[PDB]
Order: sequence, then structure tokens, then C-alpha cells
Amino acid sequence: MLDPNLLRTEPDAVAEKLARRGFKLDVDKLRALEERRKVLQVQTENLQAERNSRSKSIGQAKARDIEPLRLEVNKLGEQLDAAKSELETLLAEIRDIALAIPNIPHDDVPVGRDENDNVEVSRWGTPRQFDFEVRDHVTLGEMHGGLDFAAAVKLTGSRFVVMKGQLARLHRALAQFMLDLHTEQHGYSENYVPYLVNQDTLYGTGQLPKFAGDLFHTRPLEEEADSSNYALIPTAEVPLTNLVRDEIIDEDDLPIKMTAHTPCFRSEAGSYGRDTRGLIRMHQFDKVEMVQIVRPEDSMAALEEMTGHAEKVLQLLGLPYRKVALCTGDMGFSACKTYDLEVWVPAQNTYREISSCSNVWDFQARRMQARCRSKSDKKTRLVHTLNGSGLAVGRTLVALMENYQQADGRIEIPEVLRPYMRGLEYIG
Amino acid sequence: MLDPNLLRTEPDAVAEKLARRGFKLDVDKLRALEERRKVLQVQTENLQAERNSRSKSIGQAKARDIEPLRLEVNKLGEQLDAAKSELETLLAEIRDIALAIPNIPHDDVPVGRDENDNVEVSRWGTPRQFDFEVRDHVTLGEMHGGLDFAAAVKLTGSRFVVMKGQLARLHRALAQFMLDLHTEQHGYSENYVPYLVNQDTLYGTGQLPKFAGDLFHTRPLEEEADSSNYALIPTAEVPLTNLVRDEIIDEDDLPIKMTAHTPCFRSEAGSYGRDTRGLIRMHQFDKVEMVQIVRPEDSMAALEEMTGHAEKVLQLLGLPYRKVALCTGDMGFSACKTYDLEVWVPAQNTYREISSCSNVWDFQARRMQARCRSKSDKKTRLVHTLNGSGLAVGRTLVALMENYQQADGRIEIPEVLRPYMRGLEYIG
Ligand SMILES: Nc1ncnc2c1ncn2[C@@H]1O[C@H](COS(=O)(=O)NC(=O)[C@@H](N)CO)[C@@H](O)[C@H]1O
Ligand SMILES: Nc1ncnc2c1ncn2[C@@H]1O[C@H](COS(=O)(=O)NC(=O)[C@@H](N)CO)[C@@H](O)[C@H]1O
Ligand SMILES: [Ca+2]
Ligand SMILES: [Ca+2]
Ligand SMILES: [Ca+2]
Ligand SMILES: [Ca+2]
Ligand SMILES: [Ca+2]
Ligand SMILES: [Ca+2]
Repeated sequence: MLDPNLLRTEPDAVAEKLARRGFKLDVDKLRALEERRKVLQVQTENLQAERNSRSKSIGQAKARDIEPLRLEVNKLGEQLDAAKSELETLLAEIRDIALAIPNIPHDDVPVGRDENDNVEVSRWGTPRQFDFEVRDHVTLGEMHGGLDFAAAVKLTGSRFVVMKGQLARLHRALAQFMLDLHTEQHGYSENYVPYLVNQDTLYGTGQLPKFAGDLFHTRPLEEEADSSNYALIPTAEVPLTNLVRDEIIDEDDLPIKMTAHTPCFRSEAGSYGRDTRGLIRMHQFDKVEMVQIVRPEDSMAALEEMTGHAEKVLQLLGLPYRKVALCTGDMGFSACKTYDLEVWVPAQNTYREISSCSNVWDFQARRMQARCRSKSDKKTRLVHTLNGSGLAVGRTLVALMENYQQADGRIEIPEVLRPYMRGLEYIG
Repeated sequence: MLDPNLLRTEPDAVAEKLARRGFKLDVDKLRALEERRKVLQVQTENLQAERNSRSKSIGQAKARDIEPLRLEVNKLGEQLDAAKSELETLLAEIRDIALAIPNIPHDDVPVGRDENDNVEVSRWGTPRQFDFEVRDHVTLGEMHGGLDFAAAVKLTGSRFVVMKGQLARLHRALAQFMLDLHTEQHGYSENYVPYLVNQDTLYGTGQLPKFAGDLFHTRPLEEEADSSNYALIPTAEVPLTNLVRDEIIDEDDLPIKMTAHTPCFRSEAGSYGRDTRGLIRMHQFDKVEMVQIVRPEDSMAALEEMTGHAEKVLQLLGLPYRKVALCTGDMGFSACKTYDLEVWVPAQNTYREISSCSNVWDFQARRMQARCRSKSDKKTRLVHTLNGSGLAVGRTLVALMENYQQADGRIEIPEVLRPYMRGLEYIG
């Protein structure tokens, strides 16, 4: 959600910023609704005042015949309810527009139309030169009998996997290493969160109203008929960021740095036939998430810090990657500025996204009413929120298996993971 | 699913066994449906033969006028389709009865009506005598700021939790310790499984057709409209046992011992107001599961082995418990024989279930068509399946926090968990 006073005072300036993302703001519709709203607001508030006044006249006369007065108040009450419903219908119309508007890109963001207009910022590591024909992680998984997509189709359907034996152990070791790194070295506090969330949570981080189709939704439970319309989380960013919903945080307690390891569930609608083979694009994947709740003036510095935390995962694992500044046309709905880390994937002869690190500015904080106050200044402001993959575990397994594969298909265990695998040097 | 030949040859004997569970088998209805089935089966198979024959007469005459013959075959085809639909309606009626029948209890199971008729088999450890008033895990969680039920209601709703900081780390350490124990010492192979499963999987392990109401169901995805009617798993027993669905296993490859650490999702319908406070009864809980696929003659020995594996978790953690033989009236739908382990919970002044270990006999194997064959004997048989909690992680956290609490609320970390917590001795 953008600042409503910024949409009211300068809508042409906002429309100009949003045009860089390729989003057309309907300024004329917003203006026409806002002008009708002011007419209905005055009518409604006059009816509210007169009804409140005629109700007090009854109580007055009750002490000192209240029948003609009771009829007057019941007609006024009907008129007010009608005026309030008509006003509320217009408010819902404004909201349907307001809540579908993506975040204003920060000036640091380079202008572009799509991913081909993204800017490379840095590169670390040198892609391995192989003495044999590179096998992809799917072929390597079949060789070890460790990645079974056919069993997952039998259990569920497409875009699911069953991992077995040592490769399952390896995927667990990766998550353990990530959580320990962020909690022991990077100052994040660990969290266990619900994997099902309500509508308020989804509106809070921006999945609702515009991206219901990106989620798996659960039918309500019959003994919780009106309070269990839930959706599976698409990322731990959703429950973690909402932990500060309706809160006033003492600025001394900022930054709040949270980490979680969760499964993530996505419908993966559209882009038909893209990443059909393997673990890159699944309906269920594990991800170690980093979330930061910070003071408005520290979010740009927190983005650099949190991106470096995700980069450290790749560096310690010895995985070559490139850091990319996403352009205006390739950013997510909530982001005002994003960096993607793209890991080297030897069988694809390219870098593939393994992390997305974003500064959300005050966009989710406005929706959640998450604020901070200095006891000194004695003034509240909305916080800034940030989220970053540290990392997507399935895609890290893809990168690890492919970069560390041996001639016979054995997987060399990265040095930093060996204490997580009882000092095991190779799988196979 | 029970043996259909056993329901046909001796239904009174089966009804007698099932009566001990408090289940009334409708023998008269099954007999009446079975007798009508034989009438419809003969009519249908005669129509199938005559249609196949009149179709061959056409091809014959095509080489040598085929119009009166084509009309005859189309009328026969309509008659057969009608006879097949009528037969299929009767088959669905038999199935609705057959697939709602619980497993026949094994003779080892003591006869009883409910949990108060269960038999204690053994006891290990001595409940701690405290020098202060015992705090429950909810009060201890508030003291540490580590178990937050209010944040989870905000994120989702009731029967959910948010764990924060060191108590979240502890819950993770418990799962790590369990998976390592079973994989390193007990011969289980680790697995990463889908947390969403299809209808075939749910029918396979017995959740369907009778217990749809015990599950969270997801609405179908619009781009997978006819293949995404899924449910969240209530236990890793569901995806793990189904890994042998439609398989013929070489008996040399038995036992297949599988472990997984997953979240588990349950609607928790009924028993209103039971275990309202705390982690004992949640909509989402973590559990380290053990599953065994064995030869029919080894399942009773495998039950003792798998129960001992769950007991070893409690012993190494220094948690007093009691082993209970469930009576006929307290067993789950699929089980033919179950042992429950009940851990000491100091604030409740009682033992609470932390594990359920079952021999399912060939009940799920029949539904899944999971079989084994000796290359020697050259004869197939249905396998036996077994499942056991090793353990429910949330309830282990309850037991750990309460049994290891200090006077000031600090949590002493069990010795065996200290290598999982970087040698940390206490939380707080
Ligand atoms: N369907 C998918 N299957 C597997 N991995 C995926 C899938 N979708 C995304 N990822 C991985 O998850 C990472 C983070 O996803 S994101 O949508 O870009 N961003 C977020 O979810 C933020 N909360 C930061 O993690 C991606 O960089 C990618 O590595
Ligand atoms: N709703 C719940 N919340 C928390 N823990 C639960 C809940 N339901 C069951 N458990 C725990 O999970 C254990 C196993 O559950 S069970 O239904 O008895 N049996 C199974 O699921 C079998 N697959 C063996 O694990 C129970 O012994 C109990 O310790
Ligand atoms: Ca501070
Ligand atoms: Ca974001
Ligand atoms: Ca992205
Ligand atoms: Ca063998
Ligand atoms: Ca069972
Ligand atoms: Ca039970």
C-alpha cells in the first residue's frame, strides 16, 4: 500500500514513478472516486450527527411521550445505514485500486522492461572446467537413487520430489548450515512459524488481493467455518514480517532480525513449460529466509548487509555466483529495490537465481500498521521491512550437486558442510 | 482394506473380531450386495461376450452388407454400457462398506472399550521431585519469550504457535537428534517427502474414505483443475508408506526402513475443549516418523524393534515414560496392534502420549497393492507395514521444558542435545 496522502496530493508524480515498472496508474478513476467519496463522507457524517442528536433527545424526554421521537430516530437510522453502505461500496472500490498498486521503485533501481534489462553488480568465483560431460542434478539424483520425481507424481502430482538417503541428508545439512550461519554469525533470531496463514497476514505482505492465484488455499474446517480460510505460505517472509503487524516498536529494539527454515508452497501459474525438469521450479521447496524490521533511515544499509549475508552462504559453499541489480520492470510487487544472486549451474551453462534480497521500504509496514517510536523524539513512524533468501535450499542442492559432481557421479561434500555430514567427504 | 475372500468365505468370524473394537460389521448388507453382484456380473459378462462376438461378425462380413449388423452392435453396446453402469453402482456400494472397515485386531491386543482399558507393559525413569512449584511449558515459554501463541492467532488462528529464539533452536535440535539417531544407529534411510498428497495416497494409508474431516484439503489449482485435489499430510506415514504403492519388492531388499521429519496437519475435530492450552494438540506439529515395510512373518518382531527405537529417544533424553499396550477399543483405524509411549509431563501430574507404534499387518499393503516376492519361492504376497513416532517433536519440547526447568525458569539442555546446541548447558 502506497501513502494515501501521496496518491491524493500528487497522483501524477506517483503515476510517473510507477510507469517505469510498466504499471499504468488509473489517476482519472482514483480522482473521480475520491471526489464522490468527499460528497458521501459529508452526507454520512451529517446523518451520523443528527441520529446521535435525536437519540439524546429521546433519553432527555424519557425523564420528562417518546413515540413520535422513536419513529424519527428509526427512519434516521435506516437513512444512515443506507448512506454508510453506499459509502462503504465506494471505499471498497478505492481499495480494489489502491491495494493492487505495486511499490514505488527507489531511484537506485535502473530503468528497464524485463530481466534482460537487469544490471550485473558483481561476480564471485570461477565456474569449474570439467574433464567429462557435465551431468545435471536430475541425472545425478537417478544415479544415486536420491532424487525421485516419479514417486512424487505417484504420491501427489507434478512439480514435487521425494529425496532419499544421503541426498535427503545433504538437503537437511544445507538448511542446518544456513540457519546456524545466520543465527550464530549474522545476528538473526531463529523462529518456528505456522505454514498456514489467514487473509490479514496475506494482505499484510501483499499476496492479497492481487496474487491469490499464486497460492495453495485450504478449504475452511467445519468446526472453524468462519475463521479457517487459510493459504499455505509461499515464503517465511509472509509469517515473519507479519509478526510486527499492529505493533509500536521502541526504536531501541530495532533492527529486529528474524530467520526461519520452512517449506514454501507456490501454484507456479503461467510460464508453461519453463523449468519442467528438476528442482528449480517446484510447488514445494525449502528456504532459509532472512527478514529485517528496521528504522526508515537504515533500510538501504540493511539491504547491503542482508545481501552480503546471502552471498556469504554461496562463498562458504564455494559456489560461483553473480549479484544482479533488478531493473524497474523485473522487480516483485512489494519491492522498492532488489538484488538477485544467481548461482552457477554447470548443466545449464548459466547462472540461475538462488536468492532475491529486497528493501520493501514502508509498503508492507503501511498495510500491517507496523510502527516504531523513539522514547526521546516521542513521535511514531512506519518501519521499513526487508526480506532475503539465505538461501532457497532446493536450488542450493542443484548448485552443490552439479558444481561438486565427480567423473563417476559421486558428489563431493563442500568442506564447510562436512561437520554437518559427520565429516563425510563424498556421497557414493 | 480387509481380505475380500475372508469377508466372502467367513463374514461372521470377521464380524466377531471387529466387535472387540466396538465396530458392528453389516454382514446381512454385505451378503445381499454380494448375491446381487454375482447376478449382475453374469449378465454383464454375457453382454460383453455377445458384443465382442457381434463386432467380429462385422469385420468378417466387411471383407465379403454390414448395416443391419451395425445397428445390432450399437444396441448391444448401449445395453452393455447400462449393465456395466448398474454393476459399477453396486461395486461402489460394496466399496463404501469395505473401505470403512477398521483393521482386524491381532490376538495379542487386550480386549477393551477405551483408553481406560489399556494395559501398561513397562515404565522407565523416575519422575523428578521439584523444590519449587512446577511451571507448565506455556508459562516457561512466556518467561523466555520463546513460545508465542498470541502471535500465531494473529498470523493464522487457534492451535498454532510461533516459537522464537533459543526455544525454536531447541525444537530444531530435537528433530536433528532424532533423525541422526534413527539414520546413524537404527538403520533407517532419510527421506524428504511432499507435504501435500493426492486421493490415491490417502486411500492407500486409510485416511480416505472415512476420515476426510481429520484433514486440511487444498482447493484445486486452476491450471491443474482435475489433478490437484490434495490434502496436507497428517503424518509422514502417509507419503512414506505409499512409496511402495504398486510395487513388487524382492524379499532380499526387505526390511525397507524409512524416516522423515515433517510438519503434520490435523483438523483436530471433536473432543471440544480438550488440550486447549499449549503444544499437546496443534493443527501443525513436527514429527520424526519411522516406517518399516517388512515380510509378513517379521512384522511382530519389527514392532518390538521400532518401539525400542522410539523408547531410545526418551531414554537418551532422560525423560521418564511408560509403555502402554492399547486395547481393542482405543486403537487407530489401520492398526492391528499398537504400543503408545507416554512421557512424564510434570505440570499435568501424568504421562501424556508422545509416540504411537503400530503393526498395520497387510491392511494398507492390500489398498496400495504393495507386495514382495522371493526369487527362490517365485510367489508374491502382500508386505506388512509399520509406523511409529520417533518422536512427535512439539510434545518432546513440552516434556523437555517441563522436566528440565530450573527454579528461575531456565531450561537445562539434556546432555545428549548439548552437541546440537554448540555445547550450551542452559537456555536463559
Ligand atoms: N517454485 C520454486 N521452486 C523452487 N525454488 C523457488 C521457486 N520460486 C522461487 N524459488 C527460490 O526462492 C527464492 C526466493 O523467492 S522470491 O520469490 O524471489 N523471493 C522471496 O520469496 C523473498 N521472501 C526472499 O526470499 C528465489 O530466488 C529462488 O531461488
Ligand atoms: N494434533 C496434535 N498436536 C501435536 N502432537 C500430536 C497431535 N496429534 C498427534 N500428536 C502426536 O503425534 C504422535 C503420533 O500420532 S498418531 O496419530 O498417534 N500416530 C501416527 O501419526 C503414526 N503415523 C505414528 O507416528 C502422537 O503419539 C502424539 O505424540
Ligand atoms: Ca537495542
Ligand atoms: Ca518482497
Ligand atoms: Ca525474483
Ligand atoms: Ca538385503
Ligand atoms: Ca497406523
Ligand atoms: Ca493414538
